[PDB]
Amino acid sequence: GSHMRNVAAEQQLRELESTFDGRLGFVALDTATGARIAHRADERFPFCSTFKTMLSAAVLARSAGDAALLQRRIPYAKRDLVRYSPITEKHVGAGMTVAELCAATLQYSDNTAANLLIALLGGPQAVTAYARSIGDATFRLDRRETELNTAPGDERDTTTPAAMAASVRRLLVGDALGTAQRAQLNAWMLGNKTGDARIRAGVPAGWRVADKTGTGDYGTGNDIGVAYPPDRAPIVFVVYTTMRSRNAQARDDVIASAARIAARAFV
Repeated sequence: GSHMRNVAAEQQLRELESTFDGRLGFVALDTATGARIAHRADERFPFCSTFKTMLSAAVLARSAGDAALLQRRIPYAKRDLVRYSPITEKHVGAGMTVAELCAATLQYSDNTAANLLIALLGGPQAVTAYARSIGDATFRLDRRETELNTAPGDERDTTTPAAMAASVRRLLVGDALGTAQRAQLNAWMLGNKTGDARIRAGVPAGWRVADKTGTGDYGTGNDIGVAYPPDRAPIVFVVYTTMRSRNAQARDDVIASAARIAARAFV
């Protein structure tokens, strides 16, 4: 890639933002060189379900020091379910293992799974403390599902594109987790089912993508992750978007277009 391509990409992100009534927060990192393409990198955005990556990392970190944490089965009843639990609703009673809950929350964005894992760790303060432990002093999880998602300069349940990009890089590509835990987190996110129209839609079909989406009111549309091209270094993608109108729908097309801008600039 080149400096001039990265500068041009940043201009294209400004132009993309001008096409809708909202804000675009974006960071892409080419791990070959540390080159960054950024837009509103240090502004806060509501993270919505993208926090589930940090949550699952925190669980994996706990598992490194515990016997068989990932195999613990956590029982719950139908009356413990919160809104949007497509996987956990199928296993009420005996429940699901911690590993299965991580998979459910990452791949389907399952909210009961998230809340079960938040409780396991000791609450939202524990997830935030985990973030601090990996060098992220920007991320703040204040609430649980589904309150954190009702999304405005309310700094609760926000992070910045830059903070989240550094965290995603350290977790999925770097050494924030042990070698084996990194492989597991990647494996789960590479199987995400909710992101086909977002980062995945903006990069070549021949790239592997590990991603986690977030969606909320004010047309909040997010996607974070790493793309793995076949014969080059991984590229980190962090996309946050939110709109001025509370009624607005999220914009998959915008998210895909932002990822495409960086993909073309780095390839």
